[PDB]
Amino acid sequence: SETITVPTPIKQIFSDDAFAETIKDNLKKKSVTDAVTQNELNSIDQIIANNSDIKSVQGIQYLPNVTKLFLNGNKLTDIKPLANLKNLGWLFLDENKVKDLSSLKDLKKLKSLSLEHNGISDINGLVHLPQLESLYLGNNKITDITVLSRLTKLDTLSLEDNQISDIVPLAGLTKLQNLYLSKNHISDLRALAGLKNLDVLELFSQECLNKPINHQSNLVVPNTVKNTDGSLVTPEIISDDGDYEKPNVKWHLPEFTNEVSFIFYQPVTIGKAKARFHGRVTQPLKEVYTVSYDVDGTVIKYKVEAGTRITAPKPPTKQGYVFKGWYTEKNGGHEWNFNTDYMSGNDFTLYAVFKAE
Repeated sequence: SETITVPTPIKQIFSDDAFAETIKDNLKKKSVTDAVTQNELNSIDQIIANNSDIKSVQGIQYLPNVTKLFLNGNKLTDIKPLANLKNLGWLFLDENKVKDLSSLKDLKKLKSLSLEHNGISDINGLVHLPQLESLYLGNNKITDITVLSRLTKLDTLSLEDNQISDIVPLAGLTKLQNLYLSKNHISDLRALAGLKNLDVLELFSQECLNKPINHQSNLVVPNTVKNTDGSLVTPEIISDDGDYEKPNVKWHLPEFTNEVSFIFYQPVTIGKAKARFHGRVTQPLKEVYTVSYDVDGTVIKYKVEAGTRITAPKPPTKQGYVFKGWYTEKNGGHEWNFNTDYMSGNDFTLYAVFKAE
């Protein structure tokens, strides 16, 4: 059960020493040894216990009327004791390690939820809280916010300092008024174009990472940074002395380098909200050269990354002759060993050598 029928010492119900002291102070008792009644436990509407070294709230099940719980900055990992607090409307759990959200499933009066700095990546359990009005998820490990398209009553939402690139799930959340998206992986603002009720919008310090491409002396990278109307954002500064020739960023790279980048900056206005959309696009580069195989003057070419293993060709054949291997010159040089001789740091040709039977 989750009710007491006799006066019971606080510390017998609340075994975490810090949380027992919290309840002692809440009920204005002298000591955690003091006995309390269910009537007294029924009177608790709000608990404030931030920065209190609490490891477990076991015992809170006995507080059926609690509507507000402030537990930022503790050592919590499990919220199963909250599962049947059906009147909970405010739940603040910043700076804990609460990742299992299954026990929120039946908290259908919850309107404000805060879970910043909890190491969270999976937020699919929030599908059970479509009535949420304020949601704070800053400083986590989130990439997939698909579930938020169902949280259509949100007017206040923080997702800052995560790893999000796809914000299309926010496109239909027209009640949004305060929206915090700085320090993500956002390069494309089209999803925000229909958010007419914004008053506070933050979009600074995005970090966007392209898939690697091969280095070239005359490198061309498409600009992929898009404003709310789809137009391309002009770069603010380009690495390695490159330049912009819309829609492409271009570089002259005579020597290999394993990365180039550019920074963008765009003042944005969405409804009433003004923001600075800004960040960096990083382009990793692979060092790739070509091995050419020459059989009696006919050549086929393969691209291979420097310092990696080359796969041998099909052995050539020539009637009246025996193939003797691939050599570094047509009439001289030395034989290539594909298991030990990895790809050189430059283009080169190997030549088939034959011997008469």
